[PDB]
Amino acid sequence: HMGVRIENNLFYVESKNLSLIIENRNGYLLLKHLGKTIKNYKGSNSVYERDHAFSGNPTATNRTFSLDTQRQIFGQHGLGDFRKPTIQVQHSVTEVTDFRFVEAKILKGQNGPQGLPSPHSMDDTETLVLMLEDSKAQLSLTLYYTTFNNDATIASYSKLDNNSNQEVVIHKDFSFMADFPAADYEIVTLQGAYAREKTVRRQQVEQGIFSISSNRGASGHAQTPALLLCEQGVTEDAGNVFAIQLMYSGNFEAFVQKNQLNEVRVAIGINPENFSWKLAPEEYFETPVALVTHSDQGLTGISHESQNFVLKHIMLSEFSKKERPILINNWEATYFDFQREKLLELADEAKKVGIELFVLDDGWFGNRFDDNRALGDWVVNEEKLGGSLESLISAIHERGLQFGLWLEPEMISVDSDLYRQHPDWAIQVPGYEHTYSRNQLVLNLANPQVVEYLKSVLDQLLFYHDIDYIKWNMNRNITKLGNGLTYLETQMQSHQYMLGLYELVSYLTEKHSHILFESCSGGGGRNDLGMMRYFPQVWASDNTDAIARLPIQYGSSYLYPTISMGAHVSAVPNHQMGRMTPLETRGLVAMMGNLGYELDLTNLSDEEKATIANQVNLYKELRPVVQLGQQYRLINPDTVSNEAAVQFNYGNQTIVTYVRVLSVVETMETTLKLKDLDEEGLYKLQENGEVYSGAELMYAGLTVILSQGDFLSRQYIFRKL
Amino acid sequence: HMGVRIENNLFYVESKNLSLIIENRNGYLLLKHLGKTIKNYKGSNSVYERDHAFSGNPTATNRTFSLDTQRQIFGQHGLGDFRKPTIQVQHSVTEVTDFRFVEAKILKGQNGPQGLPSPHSMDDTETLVLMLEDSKAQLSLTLYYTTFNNDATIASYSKLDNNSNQEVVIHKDFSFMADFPAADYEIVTLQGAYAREKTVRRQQVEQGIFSISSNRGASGHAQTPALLLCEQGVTEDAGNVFAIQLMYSGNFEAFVQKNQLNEVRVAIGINPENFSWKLAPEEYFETPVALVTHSDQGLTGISHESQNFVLKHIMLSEFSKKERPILINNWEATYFDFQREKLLELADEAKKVGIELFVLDDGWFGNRFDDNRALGDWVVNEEKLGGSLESLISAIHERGLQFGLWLEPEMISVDSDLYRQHPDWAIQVPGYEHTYSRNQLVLNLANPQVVEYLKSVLDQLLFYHDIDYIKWNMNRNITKLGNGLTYLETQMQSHQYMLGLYELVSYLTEKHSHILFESCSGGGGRNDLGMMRYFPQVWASDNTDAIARLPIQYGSSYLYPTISMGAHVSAVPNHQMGRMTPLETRGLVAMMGNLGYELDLTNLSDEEKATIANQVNLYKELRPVVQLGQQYRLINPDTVSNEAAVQFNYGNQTIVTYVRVLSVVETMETTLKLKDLDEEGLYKLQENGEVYSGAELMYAGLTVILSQGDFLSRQYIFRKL
Amino acid sequence: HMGVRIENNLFYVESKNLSLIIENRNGYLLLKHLGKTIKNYKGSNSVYERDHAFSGNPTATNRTFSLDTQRQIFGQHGLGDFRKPTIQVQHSVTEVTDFRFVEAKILKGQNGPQGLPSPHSMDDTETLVLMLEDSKAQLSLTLYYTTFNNDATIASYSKLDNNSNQEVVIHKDFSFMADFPAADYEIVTLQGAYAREKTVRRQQVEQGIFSISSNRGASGHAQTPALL
Amino acid sequence: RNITKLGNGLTYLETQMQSHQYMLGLYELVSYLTEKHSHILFESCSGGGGRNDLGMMRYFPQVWASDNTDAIARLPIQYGSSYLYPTISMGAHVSAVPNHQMGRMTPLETRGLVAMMGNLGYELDLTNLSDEEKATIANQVNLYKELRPVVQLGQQYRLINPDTVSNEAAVQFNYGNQTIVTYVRVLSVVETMETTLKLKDLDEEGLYKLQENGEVYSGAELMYAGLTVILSQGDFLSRQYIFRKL
Ligand SMILES: OC[C@H]1O[C@H](OC[C@H]2O[C@H](O[C@]3(CO)O[C@H](CO)[C@@H](O)[C@@H]3O)[C@H](O)[C@@H](O)[C@@H]2O)[C@H](O)[C@@H](O)[C@H]1O
Ligand SMILES: OC[C@H]1O[C@H](OC[C@H]2O[C@H](O[C@]3(CO)O[C@H](CO)[C@@H](O)[C@@H]3O)[C@H](O)[C@@H](O)[C@@H]2O)[C@H](O)[C@@H](O)[C@H]1O
Ligand SMILES: OC[C@H]1O[C@H](OC[C@H]2O[C@H](O[C@]3(CO)O[C@H](CO)[C@@H](O)[C@@H]3O)[C@H](O)[C@@H](O)[C@@H]2O)[C@H](O)[C@@H](O)[C@H]1O
Repeated sequence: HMGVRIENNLFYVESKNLSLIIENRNGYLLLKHLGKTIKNYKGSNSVYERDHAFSGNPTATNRTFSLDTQRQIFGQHGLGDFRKPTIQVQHSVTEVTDFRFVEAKILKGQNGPQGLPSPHSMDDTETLVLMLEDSKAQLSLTLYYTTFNNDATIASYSKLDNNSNQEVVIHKDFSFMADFPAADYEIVTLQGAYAREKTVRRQQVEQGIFSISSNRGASGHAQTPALLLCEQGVTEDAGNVFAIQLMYSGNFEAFVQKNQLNEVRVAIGINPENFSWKLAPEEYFETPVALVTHSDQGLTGISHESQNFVLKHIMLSEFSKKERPILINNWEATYFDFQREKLLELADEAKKVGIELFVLDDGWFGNRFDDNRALGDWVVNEEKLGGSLESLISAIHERGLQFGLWLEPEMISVDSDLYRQHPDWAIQVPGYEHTYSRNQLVLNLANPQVVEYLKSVLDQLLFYHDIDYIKWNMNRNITKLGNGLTYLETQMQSHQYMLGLYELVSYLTEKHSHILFESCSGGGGRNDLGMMRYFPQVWASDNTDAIARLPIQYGSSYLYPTISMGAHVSAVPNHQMGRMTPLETRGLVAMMGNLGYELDLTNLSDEEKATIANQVNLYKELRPVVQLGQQYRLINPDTVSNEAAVQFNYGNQTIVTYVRVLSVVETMETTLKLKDLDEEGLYKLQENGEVYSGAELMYAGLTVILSQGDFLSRQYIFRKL
Repeated sequence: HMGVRIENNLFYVESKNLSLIIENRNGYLLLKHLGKTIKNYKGSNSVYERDHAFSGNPTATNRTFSLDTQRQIFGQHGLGDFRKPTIQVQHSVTEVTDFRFVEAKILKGQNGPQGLPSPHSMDDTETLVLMLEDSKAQLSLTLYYTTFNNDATIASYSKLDNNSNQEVVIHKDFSFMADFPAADYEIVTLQGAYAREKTVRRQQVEQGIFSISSNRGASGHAQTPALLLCEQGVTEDAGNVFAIQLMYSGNFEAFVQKNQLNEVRVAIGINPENFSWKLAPEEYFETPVALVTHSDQGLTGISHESQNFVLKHIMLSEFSKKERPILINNWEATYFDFQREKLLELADEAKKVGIELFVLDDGWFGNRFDDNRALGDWVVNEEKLGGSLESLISAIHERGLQFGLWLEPEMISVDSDLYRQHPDWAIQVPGYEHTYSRNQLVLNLANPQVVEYLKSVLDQLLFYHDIDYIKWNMNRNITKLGNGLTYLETQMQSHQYMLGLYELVSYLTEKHSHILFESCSGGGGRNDLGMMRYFPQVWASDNTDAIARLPIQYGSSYLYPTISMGAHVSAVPNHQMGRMTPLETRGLVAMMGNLGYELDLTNLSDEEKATIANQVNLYKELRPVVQLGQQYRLINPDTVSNEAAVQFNYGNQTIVTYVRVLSVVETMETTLKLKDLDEEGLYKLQENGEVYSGAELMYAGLTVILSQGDFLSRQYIFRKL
Repeated sequence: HMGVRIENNLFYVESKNLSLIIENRNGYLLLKHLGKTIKNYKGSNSVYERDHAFSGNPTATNRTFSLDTQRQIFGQHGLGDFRKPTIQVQHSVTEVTDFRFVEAKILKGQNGPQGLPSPHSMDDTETLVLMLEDSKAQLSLTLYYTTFNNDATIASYSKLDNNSNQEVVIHKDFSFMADFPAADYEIVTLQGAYAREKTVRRQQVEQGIFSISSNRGASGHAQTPALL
Repeated sequence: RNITKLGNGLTYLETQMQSHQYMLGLYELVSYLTEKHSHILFESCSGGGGRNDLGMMRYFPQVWASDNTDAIARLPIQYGSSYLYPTISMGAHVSAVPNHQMGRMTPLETRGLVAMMGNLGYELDLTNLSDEEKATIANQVNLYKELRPVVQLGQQYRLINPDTVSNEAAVQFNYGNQTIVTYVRVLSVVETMETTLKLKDLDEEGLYKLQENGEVYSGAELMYAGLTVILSQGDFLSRQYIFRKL
């Protein structure tokens, strides 16, 4: 039985196979258990209350009760707990608060912070509402924990109300925190860099503080809003994992602190850096939604739990189970140098190879002949497109292709009519020169006039044109914060920017819900669950190299479903890596993602065209298995591995893709075992027609054979009889 | 379905959840699969046949078939395979053989090598019989693989027949071998030293050869006949483990070889060192029984599989499920300095504290007043015992105690009547001085007159005395091999010694099957599955320190059931470690084994006597849980751990023992989670009366509380309601 | 030879067997070398200036110069460097500063911050004085680096002057910072607890941020002000 | 204790300044008193080592390294406390048994040798000791009066580090013609070969006379062959080697 229960001084938040059990101890909230379901909890793992030196107390005479030593669900500074705090509010002459539990209620169904991306499909949910007050400061803090009946995830956020008659300032306000008992732990995060997105990192939890954070105003290429606290020795197949993640796309922090007693705190939320929030009397602030997800089935267990929750409760219902079109994108194909003739020729060739959607990338607007001007000027360049966009779209439609279009709405070039008309719309500091990045500036989406302008321009574009797909790029990070009328308003503008972005994209995606929107940020610069609430796919990386894509895809699909993960077959030598790879390998690697194409089809040989047509035919078959099926990592492409292998199961279909990076010699063949088959099931391998029992494939495995050479790949295709 | 199947050129050896599948390829036997059950095996994991440089071939024209690269079940040298061989026979001018498969048959039921310890309770077994011949050398080699219907174990041994009319000499003859596919592996072994027996060692498999071996003529304190080849990253709870073990108590070797292709060979058997075996025409040689055991449930999985197989098919049925008596042994209590008065006083005190069995240790025979004489002279010292042994036994019986007695039959002192009468009965080399060890010599049990003498003397002792228990010690290793009439006979004497030992102990244990025989060798110097066939318990270590016993018990029960594992509460400061430990801890540590007592009860305070009486009462309750229940390691006492914890489940009873070695300060309490309970089960903790669900105990766990101090312990006792 | 030297656009801070060599590049201060003595430094280990994606620039047309990628001796936020900053001052509506090197001087002998514990026996020392200004905010930041003739140690601190006619607020102001070239590193710290003081901890440097800190108003039992 | 409840400012900003201003106040106070009374030896303390840093060591030339006075628990504490700070700073006291923090019996000899790797004092009720324990202490004091310059003024060399896995600690001090080495074993071991302990930073050709046996060893022998370290059976045993360079 799942949902929320209040039983004496215990609160039980009960999702599928995951419980959070909280005790009200005289107004203090104690984390008793987070993990697998326990009913009738007695307290076997209660903290032993001891006099711990230099750990102080709320009363004079009791040295054994200390907030420095109790396991909690939110952290304050100044009351004796010296671990990193997750709520800190300035009021009058202090930033000490003492929030005490006052009242609990339970909600059913849809529930979340206003103006921030939050779970959908919430009919079968309950939400625990923990109302806390600081009587002296006349502030309220309300904690929300929501259950899910179909996933081992709990969602959380808080609301802070100013009930005083002075201005108060929020300095810290995270979305989730948990104190875990002293034990050995490891952590997994996804970091990396541009063209190396979502690099999977694993390390031992050590005394002190480890953190990942973005202060770039976007979540960023080099860190994802996720932190996995793992049982020592976790594998792909076994051990406990708790994943904490944030549905937010701006500045964030995730941290793990191991204190002086070996206790462990984890939290995620809005980054304290670049953040303060003024609340006038009666005003309130709600945090973005955090998620805590659990598996006892190792890292593959947590992947599945996280992917399922995303598919069911984050990604738009309209698209979460809808096969995505195989596209052609002209970007690497032509860059800025194109016109109508070239576009339709490319469309002609895309149609012949069975591609479904044609995306017109950067360069169609203003005087955008390079990347040094025109952002902000969303006016069709009818000269370059050889007539109206409407006439181009009709042409593409008449050739049997859906039509897609690139935008970068959050940006403005100095050399643009927009900047000439409104220079104050850029993020900037009075009396400081701009900082430039790809020779462009960022629009101040904390300015409601900016948001209004973009809603108008884009609504016009989408209503007057028959566009099937949008690619929403964002190609620099935020510098020179100084647009506020006060310092405090500047401190608010980075979060207000996000609120502005979310108002904009929720509006357009809702008002044009037939359109498939793909998010982008020089690839995976903002590939997080805030964006995935509105954009059901994402351009995973500007790196389109088949081999460099291996670790990128590993990380990009670690917590997010494969269906989200844009992957394109591109030209050789590869533009980022300067590398030759087989077209077969480029194909098989992209087919582990959401397949498209990004190269000049008009310049290929007859043979290369035929190969591509075969790849398209193959993927039309594999697409449901890849996009709708269950993913199993078999060999992980890490820093030392020479191999990658990923399996997908979907009903009677099982496929396995294998890639070897460097050629080897006098090295015995790898044995590759499949996972999650029926032992007694019979599996017919397409290439040789041989029928193998599931037990054979899982416990004996495939001897993997390759010729001599770098970057070779193969695929095994099975049908269960 | 289990047993043996022959299907075209495949042989299937099918135990419970474990299969060995062998292919006959033109007379060569190939290991196709060893692991979880596969029916209808097709060969997904077949070796890819390739020209591998410097890997030669049985025919000129086919460079892709090589015994250097095929996975096999026995290894020869000289035919192109350069991995370590497991059969090597000298005949005429060569030690090249080429055994080729000729015929297979299947046996049902009881089956094993003559004169060597082998599995019992074999009604539900089948044995694959693979008959091989070398036509040129006129030798036969027959391989036996036996299934078990109730355990994931396969047993193996071989028989080598000389069908030629010349003498041949066996140089190498192992009992089991398997070639495993290139992959990452770790190995676990039990090594250590005297007073540090069965130290659990784990390491990475590396290119080259790793081995453990004894050349001491006994398996030895410092290595056990076991090797566990483990999946990379195996835990207590998860991953594949293959344990290979040997039912032999003499010289052995276990090895893992990683060859030039990354392939892995493992084998166990009689050590080539100190071994050669002459076969005259018509003569044959059978190897000791090896076992291969499998679990996919980590190291606890393999512990359970190994323990269960030992309990059901090795340890004597008469004792395998029989609670063992709590004993007093006088050895540490008095050493050699005792007489009748002291013995009966000790018996009186043992009776008052509820002890069940009184063991008279070394010093009762010949003129054994120290350890410098009298071994070999098994004549009762009626002066020291204050009358006949019969009169002592009656006295002990009348006090309500069973009676036990120490022997060391395999040994002879220079200063003895035995040595004065038969100096040639000692193992020795003509013209070399003795090598001494504890100032004694080893009897040559390869001499049938020695075996006859010991059968006679011991049969007399056991038939004319009402003895309930025997402790069979053996206190040195074998030096100065030179008793043969030829070099070859000397090379045979170490194995013949074992054959002599096994003839002796199988005879006496069978003829006096009511007696509980406990094996001993300065503690755990010969604690192997050869001995455990006849001796259902073993003195695990001369080290009786509660704390030093932690790693010893960990290893001693790793593959062997707890019931086998002698453990005694002894005096402080401890005689081996020079350490004070709490009597409570000595008690709780010994109670994780087969409990007895070894200290001078007559010299204890009234309080210490009362404590012991309480310990005895407690263990009378715990005994079935400990001896008959299922063992779960919760915290392992290794080189870095500061803790040990072991759980036992038996029906409605669950107990957990926890020990902390060094006192800690400002360190959060350990959280100890129980295993293998019913989630919905209700578990009443004896000490506080609180009722916890199995889910709570398994997923939240116990906060473990201790006072300040070294070597503290506690026990949790649960009853399932 | 030890002490401080100014040579064209290089500053050399030279203690016994330890040098800090700083380059003034158009007002930006670059850490060229920290480690064993080098005279006549040419720049073998200079940063290669490359267009690094999402690493922005103080001018529109030069994408290869970025404070996100240059090795520095103090860190600001808002000018394109996104690494953790060590100076951050609120003034008017912003906490963006842009301190630019203006002038260097050299002191001899005793020198240190007023009211804070600082080295003694300083007769054989020299101190590099790097005067930085943010003309817009009308703030000065002055960096001090002091040599020792008998020890491989350099001492550092800074002075921040408000030359504006409004109140300003310092939010961050660390005492030393160094950017080290990509390589494998380990760190040693002294942590522990009450009754377990100064426990020696060693670990691998990993992507992300590791920190020890006290917010107890004393340095504390569980962390020492040291990082190796 | 540590600081809680910050709110003494007339404004929020002044509260935000009070923690640093507190330190400025502390330093004004201690610089004043230590300067005005510079003959006095001031030892800093904070429930032991709660504030053992180089700010304090500017004014307080020694520090109470830890409230933990257990000889064995002191091993990792001293390792860290002298890692970057000189031994002379590092207060260490021989205390009573069972130890008040650890609840542990340790030999008085070991308590002595461990404290003598620091700045030695005593912290137990001397009036309640046996005649024998008093005599031992008098011998320890006599010994340290000799060792004090070597320990406090000499060069420290860690030979075996007491970490989480080590069962041993060993620290050497060189001072002119004097070299001492202290060795401690935590848990008793059995059937384990003796440790070989090599000394550091000696003259290869120098001749080193070991006090306990009178044997003369070259520096090369002590550095490259090393001492076989012998102990009886038992926990928390220690010994000291004392050398004079001839
Ligand atoms: O402008 C369209 C483009 O926007 C995003 O990528 C921006 C990316 O462009 C630049 O690099 C090149 C072309 O000069 O583009 C590819 C990467 O796609 C590179 O191999 C090549 O250097 C800039 O140099 C980068 O700073 C910048 O990140 C979007 O992600 C692309 O898909 C495309 O739509
Ligand atoms: O002789 C009876 C004795 O035999 C086995 O142990 C032999 C063991 O005895 C010696 O050591 C002492 C007594 O001198 O006995 C204990 C160990 O039990 C030691 O603490 C003490 O040194 C020899 O020194 C050893 O070489 C020898 O191994 C048997 O295992 C004992 O249970 C006991 O029956
Ligand atoms: O008050 C004098 C004391 O101050 C510092 O230590 C304070 C220490 O005292 C308490 O603990 C006890 C006595 O009750 O003292 C020893 C430690 O010295 C402990 O074994 C025992 O529990 C408090 O319980 C602690 O919170 C507190 O830290 C100073 O460091 C001492 O040298 C001494 O001067």
